[PDB]
Amino acid sequence: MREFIPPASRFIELPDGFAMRRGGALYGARIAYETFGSLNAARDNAVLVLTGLSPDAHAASRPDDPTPGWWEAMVGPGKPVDTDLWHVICVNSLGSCKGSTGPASTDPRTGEPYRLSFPELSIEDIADAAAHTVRALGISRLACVVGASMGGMSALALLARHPELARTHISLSGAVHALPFSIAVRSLQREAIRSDPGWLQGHYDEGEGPRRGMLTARKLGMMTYRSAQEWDCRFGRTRIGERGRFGPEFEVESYLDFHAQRFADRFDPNSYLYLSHAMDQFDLGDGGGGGGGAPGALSRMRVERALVMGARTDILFPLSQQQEIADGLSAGGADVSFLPVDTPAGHDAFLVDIERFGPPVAKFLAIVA
Amino acid sequence: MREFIPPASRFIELPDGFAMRRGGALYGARIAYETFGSLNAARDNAVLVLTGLSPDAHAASRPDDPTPGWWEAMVGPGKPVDTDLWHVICVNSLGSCKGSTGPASTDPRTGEPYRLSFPELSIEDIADAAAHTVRALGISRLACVVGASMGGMSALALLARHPELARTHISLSGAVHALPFSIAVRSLQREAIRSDPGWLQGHYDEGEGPRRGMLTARKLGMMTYRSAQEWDCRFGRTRIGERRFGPEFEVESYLDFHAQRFADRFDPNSYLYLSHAMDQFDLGDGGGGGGGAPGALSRMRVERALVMGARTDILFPLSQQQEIADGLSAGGADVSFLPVDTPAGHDAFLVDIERFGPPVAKFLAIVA
Repeated sequence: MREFIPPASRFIELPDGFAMRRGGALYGARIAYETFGSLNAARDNAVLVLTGLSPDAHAASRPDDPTPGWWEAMVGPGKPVDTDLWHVICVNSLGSCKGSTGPASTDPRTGEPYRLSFPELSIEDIADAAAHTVRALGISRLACVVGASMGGMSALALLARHPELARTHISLSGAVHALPFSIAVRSLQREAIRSDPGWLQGHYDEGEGPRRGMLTARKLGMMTYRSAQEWDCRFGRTRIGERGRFGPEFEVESYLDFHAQRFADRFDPNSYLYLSHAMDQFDLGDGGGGGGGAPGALSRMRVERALVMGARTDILFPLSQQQEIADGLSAGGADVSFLPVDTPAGHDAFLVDIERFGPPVAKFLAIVA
Repeated sequence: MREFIPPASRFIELPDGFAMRRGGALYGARIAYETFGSLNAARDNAVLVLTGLSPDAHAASRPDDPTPGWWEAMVGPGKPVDTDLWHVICVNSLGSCKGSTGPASTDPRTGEPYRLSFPELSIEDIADAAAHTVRALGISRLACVVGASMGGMSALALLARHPELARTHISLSGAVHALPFSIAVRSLQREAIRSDPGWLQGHYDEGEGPRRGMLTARKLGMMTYRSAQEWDCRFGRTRIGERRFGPEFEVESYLDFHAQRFADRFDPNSYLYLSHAMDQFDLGDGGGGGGGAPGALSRMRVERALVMGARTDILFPLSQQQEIADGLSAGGADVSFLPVDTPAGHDAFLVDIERFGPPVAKFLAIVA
């Protein structure tokens, strides 16, 4: 397939040519999205959610697609992001493979998948495509734009490029740009894929493809998404309970391989490369003629209030990067609540430790309501 | 070349039939070693150094091989491990590829490299081979046994299986067994090598072989040998200075540069064996297994010990060095535990001598 689209996906066509930041334009492209909760009469309770690199737009379950969403505990009736109050809109990032146009999508000019002919992807493109989607839904101003991980970058790009589109912002484990360690990690992940003979320079198509490289990319990711101490605490030196040369012997290995399979079977290799690359290239304050770098860009944003959170154990987007976002937004007049979370779940905390990330989000939205 | 042997290496032959912990034995095998400083007439100033996974026995430069050693700043005249006071003996771990018998060595039975026919390697084997080496050199009791990283495990195994052989012990960033995170990392490193089409199930020929995989294995290692925060502050987002989806950042060019240097001088199969041994070792299994690891430590007979670790070490976390210190102390050893405030993580004992050197010099000054 190379494209894995949720059954209740809806789409917004990106009209005519959609110009990409680093050159070229997409034609016949679209953004896959899903909504949760009722949009009110004034259309002023819309909340946009920009995702991390790997999820689809199915953030939460719904009667028409009861399968749990990737953020099931965060979004829903009576939950931190209460769908009884908000009209949540989640979009599949442009460049992905869960419905929105990406490398695995068909190029109308050739009738074949774009593969590596897909225009270089930028975080700004993901932001612009999401902005168009929200406007196409008849919403001129979001009550809030939520961004987590890669989505934190996408959200900042949206706030900088479409200042009148969001009243408030919730930034979870985001950054204005990637630091060396995370660049090194993503570099190795992309390497695991490009080093797999099955990649065939991106022309693996219906073939098996670089599946082994994908499993590995996912393993390396998982290992850096949560604190080393937490791993030692969850598995210890326990051997595999399931009971030929140099094969797995520890439960931690079994665990990683297990979840790695789910990713390798549900993600397009080329799409991963493009998204991974976009994350490394993003730099909030590098252009526009405004000055002040990232802090300057944040100060110029027009959000009224913002909630910024990060995990103390996050080694991909360290806490200091979340503090930087909070400081920059506040420097520009926004009423900012910053909250460092004492969790061992690192970068995955906003996904797996909603028991800690959830209450502060609810508290902030209660004020926005 | 299959093996990368320092020019002034010396060798001690292991007895034919040398038993390996997990089965099998070695015939015509040997341990490569080097010495620094003179042994006194009484033969009571010998210091054994068991290394981490990657180095050879050339810990310091010498007249017959002036090339700088892997521990140049730590071993030498007037240095932390003063060669003016000690006869330092550094051995290449069994299973390695720097002189001591390992996967890259010639199997006398076939006249060809062992490759994956080499018996599965255990940390205890490395300790036993080292013990034989010291005794073969006419030394009945070491003034001290120094173990760093993987060598920390080797040293503990030696202290447990040959208690009459060492008076004191310096343990640097070691552990009684590997924790989940380190196991996962090494598992990925071994995977990068085995996933490389040039591996050929260990039957790669001279020239390159699974070079790309070895590069990746080393890069992942470097990334975890030092603080993530230290990485961020060291390179920033600087692009590569020299003019699809290839490298673009300096941190990447840095990693590749040093990764290749490693790949050029290490045998893939040897790497697999040593890496696997690190995951399999558990000090608690020895000595009847009474009291697990803590019990084994208390049963050791060392009189004094210095145990150091880096606060930022994510492979062998500080808590593991604390465990070693407590176990030895509970057994009656006069222990000095020193957590080092350094960002260099696991590589600290190698690159932050300013913080690791003084303590070692002080401890040995007392042992003298």
